[PDB]
Amino acid sequence: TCPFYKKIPGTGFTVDAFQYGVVEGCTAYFLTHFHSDHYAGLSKHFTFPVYCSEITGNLLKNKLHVQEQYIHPLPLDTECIVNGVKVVLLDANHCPGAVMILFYLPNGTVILHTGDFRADPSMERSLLADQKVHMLYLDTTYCSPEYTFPSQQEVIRFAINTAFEAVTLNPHALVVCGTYSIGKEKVFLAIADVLGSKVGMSQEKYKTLQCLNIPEINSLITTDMCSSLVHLLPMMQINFKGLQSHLKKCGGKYNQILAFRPTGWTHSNKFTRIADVIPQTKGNISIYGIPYSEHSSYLEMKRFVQWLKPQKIIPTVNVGTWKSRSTMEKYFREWKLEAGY
Ligand code: NI
Repeated sequence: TCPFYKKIPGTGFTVDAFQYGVVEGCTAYFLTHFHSDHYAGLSKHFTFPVYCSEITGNLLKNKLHVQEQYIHPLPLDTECIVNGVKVVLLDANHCPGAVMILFYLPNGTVILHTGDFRADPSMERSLLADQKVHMLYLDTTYCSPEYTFPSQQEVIRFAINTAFEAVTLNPHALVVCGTYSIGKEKVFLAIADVLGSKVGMSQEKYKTLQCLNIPEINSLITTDMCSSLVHLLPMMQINFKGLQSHLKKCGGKYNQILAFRPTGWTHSNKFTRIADVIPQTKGNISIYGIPYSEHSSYLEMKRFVQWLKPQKIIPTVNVGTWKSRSTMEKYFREWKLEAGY
């Protein structure tokens, strides 16, 4: 059964609630983004209205074969009416197509559901600036002060500089980047741009990327692995055994691998600066873990909430343990006392 924090009171709506069967009272199912923990349950046999972004609806139709008549894509930054209720979709700064949803309830209550997001000051100048928000359904993934990480721009600077140096020293080095979901495309696109290469990948991953409205994409990606010196592999293959095996398949074209695993946070964040990150090495294989996050750090999350000043916060992540819930509630109260709302 569907948990309360996936239900929008005073509507017939749910958010990211496709794994519970037919939800009683639900007239419209919203999907914030195409990540499996959130779409779990959708397929060609789904026959209720799904509301989402254009990019998300391309993925639903092409990857999961949801029939077109049930996909309701909405433009961003535009007031729309769904089953009698005004809604707006806003960019979540998460993966491609990911949205936050503003609901304007018939009784005057305003609710923001962030989906998954990486808070940014640029959100302080969207349509959120224009009215009060009463209830916030918040992505609390990294809601603890230990979770610090660098800007996405610092991380990509590190990656491009690392790759360009390695391949200029050894033109027979191959670069490999791990992936298992959409998101974090900048990692492999920025490294291929500095090297003058396309990114090579499986037909299944190429298909996924072609749903994303990324500009000039036919110019940056390919299924012809032989023509590319940046390859994408599944995340599970980014280890010494998997990479040794891949290097064998390349037929003596290459004699070294430099590989990147874009994780979110790891405890090497609490001690070490990005500039100071070093790889794990075995023979002619090196593996870099880089802290490229598509979720808010603690400080970014606190700044957003202290700006928005909601009356009530409902966490949507880390809600399964009493210790996690009590921790999060204590920071919410600190934030409110410090800012004065
Ligand atoms: Ni996500």
